[PDB]
Amino acid sequence: VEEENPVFWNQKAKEALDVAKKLQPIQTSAKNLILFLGDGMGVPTVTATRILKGQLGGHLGPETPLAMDHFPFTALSKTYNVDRQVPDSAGTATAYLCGVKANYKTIGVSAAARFNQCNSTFGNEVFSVMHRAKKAGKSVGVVTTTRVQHASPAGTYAHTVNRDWYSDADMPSSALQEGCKDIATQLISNMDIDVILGGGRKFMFPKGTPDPEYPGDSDQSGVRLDSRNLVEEWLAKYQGTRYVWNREQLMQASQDPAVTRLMGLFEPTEMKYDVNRNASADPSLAEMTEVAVRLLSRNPQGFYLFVEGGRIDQGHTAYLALTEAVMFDSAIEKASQLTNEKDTLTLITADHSHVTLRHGGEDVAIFARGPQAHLVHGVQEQNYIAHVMAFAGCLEPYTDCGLAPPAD
Amino acid sequence: PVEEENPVFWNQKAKEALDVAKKLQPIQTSAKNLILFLGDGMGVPTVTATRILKGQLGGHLGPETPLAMDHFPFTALSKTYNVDRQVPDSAGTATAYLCGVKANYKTIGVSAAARFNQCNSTFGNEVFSVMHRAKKAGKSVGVVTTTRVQHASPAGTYAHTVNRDWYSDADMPSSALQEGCKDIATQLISNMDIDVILGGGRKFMFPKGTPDPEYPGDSDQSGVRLDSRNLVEEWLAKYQGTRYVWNREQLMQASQDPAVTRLMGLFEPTEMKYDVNRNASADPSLAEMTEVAVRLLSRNPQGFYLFVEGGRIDQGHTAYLALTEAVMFDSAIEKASQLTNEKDTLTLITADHSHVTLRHGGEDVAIFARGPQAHLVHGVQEQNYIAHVMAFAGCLEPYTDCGLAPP
Ligand SMILES: [Mg+2]
Ligand SMILES: [Mg+2]
Ligand SMILES: [Mg+2]
Ligand SMILES: [Mg+2]
Repeated sequence: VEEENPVFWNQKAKEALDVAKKLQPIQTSAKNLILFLGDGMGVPTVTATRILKGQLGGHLGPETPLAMDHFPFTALSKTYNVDRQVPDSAGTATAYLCGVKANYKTIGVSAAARFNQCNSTFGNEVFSVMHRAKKAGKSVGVVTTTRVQHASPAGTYAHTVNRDWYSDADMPSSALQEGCKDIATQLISNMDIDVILGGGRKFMFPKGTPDPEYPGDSDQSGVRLDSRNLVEEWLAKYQGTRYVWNREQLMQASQDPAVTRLMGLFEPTEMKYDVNRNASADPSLAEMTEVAVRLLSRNPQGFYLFVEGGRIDQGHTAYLALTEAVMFDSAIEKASQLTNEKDTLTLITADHSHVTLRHGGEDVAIFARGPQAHLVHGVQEQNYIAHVMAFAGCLEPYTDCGLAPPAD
Repeated sequence: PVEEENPVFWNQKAKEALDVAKKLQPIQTSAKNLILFLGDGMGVPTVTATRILKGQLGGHLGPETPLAMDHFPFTALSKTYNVDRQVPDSAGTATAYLCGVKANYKTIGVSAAARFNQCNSTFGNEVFSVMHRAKKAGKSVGVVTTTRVQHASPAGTYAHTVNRDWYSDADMPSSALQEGCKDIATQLISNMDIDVILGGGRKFMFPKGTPDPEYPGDSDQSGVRLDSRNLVEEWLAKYQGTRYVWNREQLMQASQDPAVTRLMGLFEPTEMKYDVNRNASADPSLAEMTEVAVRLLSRNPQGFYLFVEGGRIDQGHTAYLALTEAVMFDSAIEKASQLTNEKDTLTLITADHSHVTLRHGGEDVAIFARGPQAHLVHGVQEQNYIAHVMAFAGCLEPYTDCGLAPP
């Protein structure tokens, strides 16, 4: 009935005009960089999530704002790969994580490399913003609901001509002989990663190693054929490392002063849909985000954090897809509470689009808040995301940013 | 493309985009001129497919080639829902982006207190468009469309009706006529002074049986009015300096005539032909109509308000008709960019609602903006925000006390 009065709509517009007038750009560099990636979360998925979140909280739906709807800056992102108008998660990851567009099914390599051709990797590797943040002395983290070896998180640390090479068991012998390394091996050896949280236990352990939560199921066991225990090798890199596999272990590790580096692998492969998770054994995406922020924020140089709501497209009955998107929105709100807008650049995007009474390759929305977030505007190529983040953090190739540091 | 295999190519392209974003400064004055370009059903997927087609037409691969709209500095997402429907129609949305209030499905220029097809619910529930308030402030006003001028989107600038289908008196029940309700065609000539009216819809303006000037042998194309009114002759008699045109040759001559100060061009009995099927000598393109409207409207020292609709984009959606209409719509935006200065002109590009390989409904749409106060177009907004940004930038009611410096 309030909606039948023109005064209600005029007041709602006057409120929106007041937020726009108060909006000022933050002209400093960013100390912290956060990228939230919604897998297959294009414009239609964002709309359906807003409706569902609204309805869950006792509202009609479309009028209720999500945590992302409060981000001041918006842009459209062109997602095409160099060789395909309709892209995949691997090719897009190279663009938003490394700053160069690439070929379909390849990770952290330029479009000079060729899918499934192992020799084409060498001399064609491209380095992520996360890699450059580590080089500048920042702490780095990767948080995902998929396996940590999946295309999107793998974009922060790996270089591969084939996204399906999760472990040595997935690779042809010709590729191994040519010097190619599986994604699980690259996770522990390419660079120092301070925080790794998600799924993918089975790719880290020798063939037959029983899973700690599913010891009676052979399908959940270790798969490696090189007798390597990648978790034990990552733990031995430095003092202060900790490996966790359940929520109870995760919670204690987050408050432990001796823990400076953390690896949490919560399932043999993908983490369960939030709707089906065991609340005592399995941490939510919001819980993993809070733990990563608490651990990464101790570094006075700052941090780079990648957060993926990775099962949104995988679920897309729609109910699974939308409840993952709602949990993804609550992980954004959680990070907004633990960080200050004056020193933290937060970006929200999708890698690619998903393919009544009150078919792929489409552009996706980019949302931004914090220092240099006003550079996120108009219609941009997807690789622009990595460059705005490098520029705001004064990371290579933008050490010459010319930006004033933030306060504190 | 071999250049695309080099990381240097992508790094240089992003360094260039960074320089443009850093140089981008807000224009802090009011706007003298206001232009709204509306793409019928031109959501995010349609914009992407149009970019590919326009690119390919000009000899490129497609997705890398910018559209005229891709050069707009400011972007926002628009929530399109009607008060009573999550999936909206063109009538309800028009009230939001043209009047600034969200309304009910199938109604035009009335608040959600009015009820569909209930004539008595109109009175006291009328809402006034930004176009109407621009005219009240002394600006010149224009409506350019590829649909009939009585269609839901253009009708949103001048009409108040509880039923979008009341194009002429022949469409209305006798009970609604007796209650004081007026058809859309009648409201076009009587509600307000409109300086420029270009599009289709000849048949709704003439008495029953009046042969169409272009299709005199087709009874389906003849006048339909039952009140014996010739609405074109009435509109022409309102002021001195008026001109009525029905083909391209007459439009071009009217455009070059200094004695023409007001213009009505009705190019088809109903909707204008798809640009791809038009007779280049008899039918003007959307870009041609836009140039004529801008040239005529820009003479007023107080400024102007112009509404431009690429109205057949969703109607065509084989896809080829839809996409070629969207390409012509992009060229009308480029044409207006050449004839106006961004220092005194606020231009907005949007859609009313969304449309329902080798190199549903109710979804949010993109809003693109350039000019004074265009930086207020940001984030995720309700669709009615478009009308308020435009009223604020132009210092029109209810923002006469805008507090903005003149351009
Ligand atoms: Mg993913
Ligand atoms: Mg578990
Ligand atoms: Mg329309
Ligand atoms: Mg004609």
